[PDB]
Amino acid sequence: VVPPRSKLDSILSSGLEHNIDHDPLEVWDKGVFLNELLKQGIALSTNENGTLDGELVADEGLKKGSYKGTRLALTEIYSILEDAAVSHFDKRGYEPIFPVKRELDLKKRIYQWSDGTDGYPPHLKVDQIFDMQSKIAQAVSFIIPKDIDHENTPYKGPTLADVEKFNKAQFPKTADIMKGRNIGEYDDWYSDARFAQQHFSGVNPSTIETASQDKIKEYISEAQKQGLDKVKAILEDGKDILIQDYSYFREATGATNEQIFQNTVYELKGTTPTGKTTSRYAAASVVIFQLHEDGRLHPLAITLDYKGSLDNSITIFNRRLSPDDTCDIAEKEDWPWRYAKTVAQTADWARHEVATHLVDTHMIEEAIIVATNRIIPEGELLYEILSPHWFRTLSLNAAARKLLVPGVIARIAGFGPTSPSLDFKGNNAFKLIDWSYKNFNFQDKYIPNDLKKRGFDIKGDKSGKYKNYPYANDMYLLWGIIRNFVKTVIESQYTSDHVVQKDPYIGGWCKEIQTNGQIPTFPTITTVEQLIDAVTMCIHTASPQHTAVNYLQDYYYSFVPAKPPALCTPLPQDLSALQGYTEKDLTAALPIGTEDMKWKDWLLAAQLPELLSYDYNLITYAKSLYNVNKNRTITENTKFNCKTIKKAAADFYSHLKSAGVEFENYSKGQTAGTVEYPVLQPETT
Amino acid sequence: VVPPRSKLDSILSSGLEHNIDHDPLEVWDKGVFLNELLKQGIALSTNENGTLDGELVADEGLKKGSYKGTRLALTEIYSILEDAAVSHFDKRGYEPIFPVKRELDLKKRIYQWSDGTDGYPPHLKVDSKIAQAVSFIIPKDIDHENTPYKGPTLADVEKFNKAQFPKADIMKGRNIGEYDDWYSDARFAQQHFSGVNPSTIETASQDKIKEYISEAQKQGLDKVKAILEDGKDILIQDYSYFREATGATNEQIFQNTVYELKGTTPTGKTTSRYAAASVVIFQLHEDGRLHPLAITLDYKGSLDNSITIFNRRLSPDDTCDIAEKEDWPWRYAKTVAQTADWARHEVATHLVDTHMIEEAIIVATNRIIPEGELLYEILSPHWFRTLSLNAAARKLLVPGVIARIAGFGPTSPSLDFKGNNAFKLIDWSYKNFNFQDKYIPNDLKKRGFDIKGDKSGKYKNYPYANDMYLLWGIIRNFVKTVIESQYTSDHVVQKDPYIGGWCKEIQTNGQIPTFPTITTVEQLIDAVTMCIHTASPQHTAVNYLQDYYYSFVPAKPPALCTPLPQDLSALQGYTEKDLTAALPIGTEDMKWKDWLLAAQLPELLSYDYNLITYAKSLYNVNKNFNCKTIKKAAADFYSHLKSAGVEFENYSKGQTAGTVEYPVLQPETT
Ligand SMILES: [Fe+2]
Ligand SMILES: [Fe+2]
Repeated sequence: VVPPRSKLDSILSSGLEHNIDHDPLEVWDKGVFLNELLKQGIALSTNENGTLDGELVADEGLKKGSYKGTRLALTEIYSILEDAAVSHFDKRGYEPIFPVKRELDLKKRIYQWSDGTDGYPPHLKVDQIFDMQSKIAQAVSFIIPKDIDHENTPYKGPTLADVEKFNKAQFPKTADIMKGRNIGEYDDWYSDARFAQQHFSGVNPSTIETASQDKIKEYISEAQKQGLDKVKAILEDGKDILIQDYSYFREATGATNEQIFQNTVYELKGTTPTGKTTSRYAAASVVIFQLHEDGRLHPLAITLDYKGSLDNSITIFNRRLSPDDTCDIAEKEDWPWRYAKTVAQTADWARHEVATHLVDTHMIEEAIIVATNRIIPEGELLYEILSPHWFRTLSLNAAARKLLVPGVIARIAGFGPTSPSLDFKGNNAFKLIDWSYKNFNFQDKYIPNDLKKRGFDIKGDKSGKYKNYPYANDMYLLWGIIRNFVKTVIESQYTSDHVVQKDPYIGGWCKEIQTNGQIPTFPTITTVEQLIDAVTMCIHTASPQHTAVNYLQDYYYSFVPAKPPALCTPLPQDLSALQGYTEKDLTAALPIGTEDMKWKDWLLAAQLPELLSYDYNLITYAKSLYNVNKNRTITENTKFNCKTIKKAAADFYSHLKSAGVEFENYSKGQTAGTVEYPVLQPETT
Repeated sequence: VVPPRSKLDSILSSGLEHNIDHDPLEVWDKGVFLNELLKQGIALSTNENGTLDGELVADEGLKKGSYKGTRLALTEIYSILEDAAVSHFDKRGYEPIFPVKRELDLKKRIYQWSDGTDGYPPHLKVDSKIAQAVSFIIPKDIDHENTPYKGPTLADVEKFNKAQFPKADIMKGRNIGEYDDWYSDARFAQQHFSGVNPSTIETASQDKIKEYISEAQKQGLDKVKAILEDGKDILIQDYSYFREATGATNEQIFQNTVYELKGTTPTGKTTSRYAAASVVIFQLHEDGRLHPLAITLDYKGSLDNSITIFNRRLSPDDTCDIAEKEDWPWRYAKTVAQTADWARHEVATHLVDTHMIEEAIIVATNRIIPEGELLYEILSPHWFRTLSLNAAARKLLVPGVIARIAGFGPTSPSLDFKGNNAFKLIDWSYKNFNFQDKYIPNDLKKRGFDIKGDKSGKYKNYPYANDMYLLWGIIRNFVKTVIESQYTSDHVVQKDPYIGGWCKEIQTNGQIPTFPTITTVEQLIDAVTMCIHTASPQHTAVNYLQDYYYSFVPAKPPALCTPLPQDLSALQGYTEKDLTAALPIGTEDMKWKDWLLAAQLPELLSYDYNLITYAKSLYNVNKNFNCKTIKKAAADFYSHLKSAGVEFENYSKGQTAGTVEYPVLQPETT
């Protein structure tokens, strides 16, 4: 044997065999991170008596850092803030960690309504770090250095081919797989096909709708003005013309048809503006599509920024009038049209992250959670069936309110008017949240109601023209299966409309949600059918809908050029300027290169999806419900038969597994080359 | 095309395609679990004020359940308790979640010393019924069908054990029962070198060898007497100290009388478990194979007053017309020795030597060294959320699990924690820990192992020792580079405002007088190396394969379910049925509970925590004392760790063929 002392001497005395620079950081050692935040004064300061003095120790943020180090630092500080929220929510009795018996009367005192003066729709009143009265956003701004190393970054470029090459080289390996890649895996990520497909199977699949006759007539007139006879004939024919309408952004912000969307970002030295500014731009875009009989959604027209009418706007029409159409200009080299698609993507980033995700799943659900906790006692069937879908939701939403919206979304959006905003009330991101919350319709977003209102005959169509809409096909199935389970459970106790109407809690529950919760579209439940649909909607909102709009966040956003949050240059002044656009015009509009603080925009655009990500599923739920109701004797509860709950859970489990097979078929049944849709695989939701 | 409405109608209207009973529960939906605990009154009760009234809602625990459902419920409630501890430790400022600047004077007020009236060595003063909550999750009775303890034979539990295996990564989800010859002399002895307690075996003193020479003379075993007289590499695992540790006389037996409770009230029904202050004598052969020669079941002052059995097999290669499998007296002896190692491992090697020793140093560090200091910055990352987990362990693991399945008693539950022999064993182990003697180089030398310089290959089956010599040397090198960046001479140490008080705080309030009076750079480096060793690789070494070595209970049970044999004569008559009665096998004598808790303990002690992640993190912050030196130290440490990782593999593969793997220190394991 060569003895241990010789193996030790040989390792210490020889040159290094392993170069640490060739081994990128994947995880922060949590203890080293906490020490470094403290060393850099990115920490709460205290008086001698051990209380917080409301300040941070540091006057200014980090001088210097790396892309990878900052990205990981942002995830780490967010996950720390989420841990702090859980701890505070435990301390305050909002979400106890160890189970505690609380009479309803105690819960009415614990769970209060916020008053709206924080700029948010009504949520849990939050009264350690959560003990003060928006400085937590200053701590995050300090983690983003003044400047970073631009070498071997995803934004460096300086060309699109350069960022594409870098993007591909970062993929691991040789549903699980899809998560750790992005749409840039496709060389034709920019294509009409993959652009339009996102409106059916991307992170925002539930807002595309049938174009009204009024809208089609606007686009008929605009095509007449541009002398485009072919596209005018397609619209006049009017065969399955669809719209993604983002024109409401102006109504939502109180912006006039003369005002442009601009975010003027002020560089800060601590709290003090340096005078250096960065401008980002948004657009209330409109996309017109045609759904072909073969199932392929084709984009026909994009209005960059809809300003009251098409007469007062810039509308470009696709050179290609069907999916297979050709012309002497390749899709890759059609820069005016690629610019238009990129603008429409910025619009969908806003609608997705603010409305479809934050409002429609988190803030709507929080009102219902608070209302439920205040009105329905913990012993009740209604509480037992809803509450498991709400585990640690209130604490995560508190973290999101303090950091995500003001610190990230308000920064990379192009609505402004300024970042940081001195007040919430001038800030267009907050107005968009307010408007989206006020204009959410709880019953219209019941899956069967939603699909019909948006003009999709998913129920009965046998043409196969919805084969590229797996969100809709999967959701029709999944809703029906969740409703079946809710039906079996609810009817165990609620044997007639009379039992609903005489219920001590349901009446007050609906009123609490409608008034204090400010969801007047929540039903006044007087029937078993209404009770089933409301409960189905709550479970849908909490689990599969949230999964659908969140699971592939990283896939669709992390390669920023495919779906940027905002434009880095002004819109073209008129249609003439747009038609002259080249590769350089689209590149300048994207956060590519080492100028104009664009590294920060790329970092935060790629980071947001990560912050919203990193057995929380219906199968685990079903097995768990089955298990406790196998263990229950029949005497225990008298309002419902727990053997029926056991039966419902067994049924639900099997129905979910069966549906999982169909979700696969609907994904594989898409037209050749279409991106996979594995987001609802039952042990995913 | 067949539309969605038809696929929905077809799934709802058809018989179920999937039977949920054929899909075992692996994860609790956390919300359903919390609701069910609340429904069963397994929850804290409150006054109108919203305050805790100190009681649980439920007066009695669950009536009925399954082995698998209870096991999963125990892990789930423990992980909840750990979350609650983190939340409390955040609330009280003990371990803030969000970073906060605290002046030293504030920290002296936050971090106080416990006074020992809780029965524990000195620890953090925190500011019970939480133990009653866990006892309620264990039902009064369970379903015995398709359980690992049912048996009723050893072959039956062996068959069940093997069938439950799934599919370093692999080793985790299996156990020593994967080997048909788990009971063998080879795999028994090997655990003293590469099991969960590899750091207590030692060179046998001349006095001890002379006792065993005399006992072999009494039994007329000429061959074994000649081997001992020759005295070539005779090693000892000595557990005789259990009597000194508990104040037990040589006339008293170790017994745990377990009282059946209806809520809190004894029914009068009891179950007995038995422990033994065993001694194992081994010979290390030149080829590296550790061979067990003799086991004293329970050492009671002398061998004259004890029961000592000597192996029929005098070398590893020996064959007797009685196969190892059918040598029930010897298999019984090995099983008794295993109970002794369970206690020494879980109490001393794990709980005291890594957690409680470390906690004193953490408290002392927080009270004396300000957060700005290099000493605080180098130590504190290795202590992330340790204080909260230790509090959970003090409230639940020791009184509720370890004191229940151990055979020391005198009774479970104990009204008086100071009168409980498990707590006396903790106290004794803490008082007799030698901080400087457990420096790896000091430890190997004191226990009589020439790991440093040996070229015979006789330590090829001691990968813990070989790996640790390397790893200690590498950690020390990193600590050296970092410490010397500020501590440029002994003078800078001696003039340090904090180090003097730090040492005194640990020695007095911390009750670790073996902690050095640090007046030199070399002493400072070794102390800091020891803290990092204790926090990371030593802890990993004694904890990582806990499940592998304990979860198949017959291979290493926590206690005996029957009394020891009366005398050597009785022991030599033992059969398969005698060993089986001693193990928690079958549906009688509450043995299902012992198996459940024995297999559960390792799991509860398991719920990128490594030196590679640490090194890369330190390197990265020091890309932006001379902090370029810290960057250099971290780069060096990273590379040295990777290089060592290759050697750890070689030392594992270099073991005599068929020896169990040792992947416990693979640098992204630590
Ligand atoms: Fe979310
Ligand atoms: Fe441990």
